[PDB]
Amino acid sequence: ETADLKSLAKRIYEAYLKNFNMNKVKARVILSGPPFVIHDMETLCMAEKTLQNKEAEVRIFHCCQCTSVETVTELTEFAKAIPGFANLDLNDQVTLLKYGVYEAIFAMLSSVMNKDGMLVAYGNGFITREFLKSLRKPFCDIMEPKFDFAMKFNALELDDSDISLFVAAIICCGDRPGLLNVGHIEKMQEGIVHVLRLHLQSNHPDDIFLFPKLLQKMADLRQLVTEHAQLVQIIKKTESDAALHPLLQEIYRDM
Ligand SMILES: COc1ccc(N2C(=O)[C@@H](Cc3cccc(OCCc4nc(-c5ccccc5)oc4C)c3)[C@H]2C(=O)O)cc1
Repeated sequence: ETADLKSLAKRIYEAYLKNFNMNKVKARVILSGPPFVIHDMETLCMAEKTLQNKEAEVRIFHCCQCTSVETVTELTEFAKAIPGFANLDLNDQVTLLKYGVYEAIFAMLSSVMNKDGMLVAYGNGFITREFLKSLRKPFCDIMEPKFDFAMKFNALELDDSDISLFVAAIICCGDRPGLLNVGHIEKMQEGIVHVLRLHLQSNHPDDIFLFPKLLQKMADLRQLVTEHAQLVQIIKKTESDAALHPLLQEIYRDM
């Protein structure tokens, strides 16, 4: 009710600090304050050697899967630390994760993105937005909409404490399909959402409607992920050399 709100937020923020190697503050330091730039095929090959016979498109997106698999592993550890998450039924734990991970992945991805490109290889590399756009279809259509989301998400000027509470709220959506105990999850989300609002009002006193603007972003992420999943399916089925990591196969499966 105030001490309990500090306690909920503390545990979430700390689980974020603990579990995510890359975060907004670290990313903004590196994108400022120097990362190897990938802006063409020569620089790509240079980075691959330092940071297969397959197409350039195939290699880039093979490496992405390694990054996303690490993030899904990190988000899982973060979820287990959200107060209440671990007392959930087991079917609900994996359901919340299956549906929540990519929404949370793309919200957090924004921290490493600017209008010109994004960090790769733990912030040791920077891959250009224009190089990504120069890939042949459908590979050039993968990242562009995430840059588009990210430019608008980054304009909200969130920091890591905001983001941590946001991500916990994404993970605890009571409206995931197949959920068995929606009432307990919904009680979890309400506290997170309530402390997020209060945190946003004190942290950002000049952005009146930051709370609702950020909630609109959940709907945008949900849309961004449904579209990404469709595109992953399409590439998987049309583009032979596009294997999918076995952890990702099951996430995408019943989406
Ligand atoms: C079967 O077909 C496909 C097609 C596409 C994908 N995926 C995505 O797209 C990934 C989405 C994703 C998730 C997390 C980080 C990402 O971006 C991290 C930046 C980044 N790092 C590199 C990179 C370059 C050179 C060398 C090292 C890293 O490139 C990029 C764009 C991207 C992955 C996914 O859906 O999990 C999966 C299967």
